[PDB]
Parts: sequence; C-alpha cells; structure tokens
Amino acid sequence: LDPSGYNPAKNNYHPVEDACWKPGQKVPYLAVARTFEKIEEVSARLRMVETLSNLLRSVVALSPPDLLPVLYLSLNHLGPPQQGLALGVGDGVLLKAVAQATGRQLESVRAEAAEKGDVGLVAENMLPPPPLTASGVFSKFRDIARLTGSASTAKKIDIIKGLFVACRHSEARFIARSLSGRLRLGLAEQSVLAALSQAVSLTPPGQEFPPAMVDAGKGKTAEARKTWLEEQGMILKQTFCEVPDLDRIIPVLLEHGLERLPEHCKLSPGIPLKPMLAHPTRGISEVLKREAAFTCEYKYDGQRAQIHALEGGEVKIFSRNQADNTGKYPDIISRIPKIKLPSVTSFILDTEAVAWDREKKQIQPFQVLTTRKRKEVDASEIQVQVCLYAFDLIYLNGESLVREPLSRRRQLLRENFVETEGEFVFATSLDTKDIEQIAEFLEQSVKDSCEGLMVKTLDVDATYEIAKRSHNWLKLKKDYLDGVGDTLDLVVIGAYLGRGKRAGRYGGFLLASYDEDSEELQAICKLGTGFSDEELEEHHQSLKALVLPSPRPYVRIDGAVIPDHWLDPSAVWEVKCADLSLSPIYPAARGLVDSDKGISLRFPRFIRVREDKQPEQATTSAQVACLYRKQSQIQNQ
DNA sequence: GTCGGAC
DNA sequence: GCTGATGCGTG
DNA sequence: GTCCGACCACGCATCAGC
Ligand SMILES: *OP(=O)(O)OC[C@H]1O[C@@H](n2cnc3c(N)ncnc32)[C@H](O)[C@@H]1O
Repeated sequence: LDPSGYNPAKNNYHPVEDACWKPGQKVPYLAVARTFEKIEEVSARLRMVETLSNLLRSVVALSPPDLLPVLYLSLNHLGPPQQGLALGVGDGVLLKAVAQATGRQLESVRAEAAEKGDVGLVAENMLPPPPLTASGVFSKFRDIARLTGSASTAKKIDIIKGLFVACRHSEARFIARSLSGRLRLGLAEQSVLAALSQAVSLTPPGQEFPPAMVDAGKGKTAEARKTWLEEQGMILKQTFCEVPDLDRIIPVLLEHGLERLPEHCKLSPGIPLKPMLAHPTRGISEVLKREAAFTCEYKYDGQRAQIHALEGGEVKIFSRNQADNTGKYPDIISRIPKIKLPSVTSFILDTEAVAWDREKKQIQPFQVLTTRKRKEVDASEIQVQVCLYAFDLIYLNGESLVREPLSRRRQLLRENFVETEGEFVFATSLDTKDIEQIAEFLEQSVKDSCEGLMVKTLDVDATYEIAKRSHNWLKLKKDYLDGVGDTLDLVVIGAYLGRGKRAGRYGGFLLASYDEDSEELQAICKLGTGFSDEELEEHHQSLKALVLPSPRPYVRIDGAVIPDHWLDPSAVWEVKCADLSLSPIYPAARGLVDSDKGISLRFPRFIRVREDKQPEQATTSAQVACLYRKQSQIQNQ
C-alpha cells in the first residue's frame, strides 16, 4: 500500500503482508531506499543480512524479474565485471547536477559536501512526478554509463537531474551516494550473497502466486536453522567464486533452485573466476604457526593475469578484478602455442605478468609495466615486453582442478606447460621448512627484484576453493617485519578533510622532506592510513591550532593536490613504505635522481609521532634519493 | 595496495 | 587539434 | 578471522573548454 512506511527490519517479517507493492508490479525504489536506511542504522552484519534478505524474499515472490536490478543496486554495481561498464560521473559532475536539481550554486554545494564528507545528505535538502522504480533507476544508471563521446557529460547530468526531481523522502540520499561510488552501507558483496542465500532458502522461487511457502525455517530448531542456512550459503558463495556473474547465476537460480545451481553454473574457460588472495603475515614465526608442508615462491611485482584458453582456440585474458584484459595483451595471445604441449586443448592459468627488459634480460619495476596501453593495442606497437610467471593451474583439458590440492596442480602445471626464459617461467619455488633456508630465500627474492615470498600449503587445506577461505595463501614482504622496512621521518605540511568514516576530521595528510640545499620543504607523498581512530582525532585537534591561511614561502608541493588546510610545519611523523617511486607530480629530490621527476612513497602508512624531532631534523631529500638508488630493483639496472 | 574497527 | 582535469583500474 | 570502508602512488584513456 504505502512504501513510505515500509519496514524490512520487522520482527516476524512476512514477505507478502509486510511488503509495500502488489504482485506482478514493479518494485518501487523507495522500498530499496527505506531498506538501505534500516541497514545503515544497525552495526551487526547478521542483522543487516536478514534485513536485506527480507527485501529479496518479497522480490522473489512478488516481482521475480526485479531481482537482478535490486541485487546490483544493493551492490552498487552496473553489471558483470568483464563487461567494463563505468558511470563516468565524478564528484564535480554530480555536484553540478545537484546544484542544478536543488537550485543552488555549485560553490554552495561543493563546500557543503566537502564539509559533511557525504554528497547524499546535500542532495535531499514543482508537480510530483510518478514514483521511482528500482529497475527504472538501475536502467538510468546504465544509461549514464553508456553515454560516451563529445557532450556526453551534459547528457549524464540531465539523467541525474531527472532522477533527483522524482526522488521522495530518502531516495535522493542513496541515488547521489550510489552515483558517487560511496554507498556507505556497511554491507557489501559477501553479505549480499549470504542474504541472497537466506532469501531463496526461506522463500523458494518459482511458486505460483500466492506462494505456498514463505518461511521454510518454521519446522526447524534454532540450531538446525543456522546450520541449514550456512550450508545453503556456501553452495551459492562457492558457485559465485567460479562464476562471479549475476546475469548468469540469477536466471539459473530462479528456474532451478539453489540446490541445483552448481550443476548448471560451473567453472569454464572464457568465464572469469575469483582469484586466490593472500594474507599478510608478520614474520617467519607467524608462518611456521600454520603444522603442514608449504612451498615458498617469489612474489613477482606485476599484475595478476589469468589466462583462459578455449577449446576452439580463442584466448581471453582477465585481471584480478575479472576485467577483460584480452585487447591489452596481444603479445600473450600470440605466445599461446609456445607455452603449451600439443596435447593441451584448454586451460585456465594463474600467472603474474611482469615487465621484462629484452636487452639485459632483467625484470623491470612496476611503474614500467603500467606504461603499456590498454585500449586495443596493436601487436607491433607494443614497447614494454612482459614475462609471464605462472604459479597455479585451475582448469585443463575439460577437467577442473579446484578440488585438487596445490601439490597436484603444481605437478600438472610443470608437466603440460613448457618454459621459455624471458616469456614463460614458473615462479621459483622452495619446498622446505627450515627457518634458516626460508629467511635466506626471502632475502634472495629481493636480490632478484621481487617484493618478497608467497607461502602456500601443498596438501593440507591446499584447494582452490576461495569460498572456504579467500585468504588461504600467505604473503611475506620485507616491510612487514619491524626494523627492516624503509622508515622515513617526514613533516606534515597540509591536511585534507575526511569523508565517510573520516567525516568531521582529517582523512589524509600531505608530507614533506627537507631539502638541505634549497632550505625548503618538498612534498613527497600523502598519508591516509596507519593511525587509529583515537590517534586521528588526536592529530585533528593538535593540528587544528596550526592551520595557516597561506602556505609558507619555504614549502614546495609542485603538482601535488593543494591541501584543504595549510599547516605550519612542526609535526614530524614516522612513515613506513614498501618502495620508493619516481614521481611525475611530487617535487621531493627533483634533479637528484631524475632530471625532471621527483620521488614518492609506495604504500605509505603512519607509524608514530616523533616529538623529539623538529622539521629540520626530518629525513632529508638527499637521504630520500639515497634510499631510491639503494633499492634492489634500481640497482639491478 | 595498507590499515583499523565492530562484530 | 591541443591541454588541463580526472575517471579508473592496476598495484 | 571475516567483512567493510577509510586512505595511498601511478599512468592510460577520456572529454570540457579553449
Ligand atoms: O599483496 P597482494 O595481496 O596483492 O598479493 C597477491 C598478489 O600478488 C601477486 N603475486 C606475485 N607473485 C605471486 C605468486 N608466486 N603467487 C601468487 N601471487 C603472486 C598476484 O598478482 C596476487 O594477486
């Protein structure tokens, strides 16, 4: 009846009576908005999952076709990841559309959104148009993403304005948040799947209206219901790990049920799969705290690239995020015959694409690999060569190897694939358990221009079932242990207002090193992680009395982002980083290493405040240039 | 990519 | 046609 | 331990404004 008072977090929720729309009718967007309100209100993930599951139960019973758009709206996704749809709507475009919808000036909404750290609250504060539809709003989002070419931005603003003028109550909050990419719900992919599993299990799809069953957890005890939903949730999470595509799972799910889902949606070449991720470990003692045999392989500094070889012969390349990278690696497609034995007909490979110097026969840093083109690269115009480092086999000649331990996968990988030094090399492995040999292999990886070591079990918990544990592998880098990472002491010269969880305080900071020759502070990087919430409020207060309207004459930031609050240089912070990079924007140590480029920090994080040190006692630009030239990858050239 | 927080 | 701004996908 | 959302550098690809 009334969608304004819709409450999907009601005790003894009924998918039919407690709904706010009629069967066969389109799902209103206000129902989705009010649910986002209830989800954002609470903090327990188990409460969030059941609240959204109450939505999908009503959707799967009243409006089955609206399940797919509701799922994507809750994920703030536009579709399958290999399709590559992107909104192309920045903050400025959204704020410009907001100022045009609400009738304010751009400078009024730009300062208000930066002060609150959220565009949704700004967007909400004529004749009433028809109410917004969940599938209609999702279609408008996709219409925005598909607008390309000249004068397309003005066409995106028109659609965004068209949504905002039809919003009621809380709809403008979540449309603006979705368009900006910060839904800020506290509930993401993993909770959406678990809530989808709970919805199909409780209210099964495919029932002729009115559905004969609404709450299948009625004739169960509290213990058996939790075990039943957990078992039903793992079937969906595992199938989605091999097919992360809702456009494929939902239709099969709606016509064949959850129990029969793995029989139709199965891992196959051409369809990207979720890759195995790694868990950061402190030292080798934390590694040895895992009682089983493992292998230590180099951590190559490149990009994840899973190779898909089809039966007919077509080859597709997918990224860590299941994005299509086929047109980006034309040199890899041509090298497919030179890496497989003639008996190979189809395979899913797990490799790391690393930039390779053909003259010296040496690995190039990650910056060089990022200089390759993306959009429809011609095979001849490729300038930065790449060497593949395969470390896992997933699919081979029709048979899937997800249920096979890594020891078997490593055997069939080196057996059916042939090495080619400079283009296809297995990651150097070391299958021992001595703390002395392992500590030496880790130092050898850095000497061989690698980030560190990967640790993977060989038999005990060595499957590729990412749904059981998505961080089953361990990564051990030199900057994870204390006293070994490059520790720099830098000066805080500026601060940026925080957004989201950091709204009301500072989310980032601008750091600078001391150029002893120019008697000036040179910005080196920004800092936005490493401090606890208590420290971050302590910084926001201790530096609130240091704000300067103008920058000091001895501060140089060059192409860096102008800080929101200029800060009087006095605070000295200890910062840890994994590497030092040649920056195209930061002026720190410009001219000392490269004639035009400065130096910045890779993966910088806050450690602690240095009250003993003063700005002049901070890390000098000459020392920063010394650390860059003392890096193994730079010495190795 | 690193990281802290609430559960 | 060029250029600064910036979205976005890699890490 | 899981899940989530704060934040980082870098560089290709894109488009409003000129
Ligand atoms: O730090 P992180 O979680 O991104 O690490 C995981 C990624 O590291 C890359 N990588 C490099 N070398 C390897 C080996 N030998 N095994 C597995 N992964 C490896 C991958 O790109 C991975 O996603």
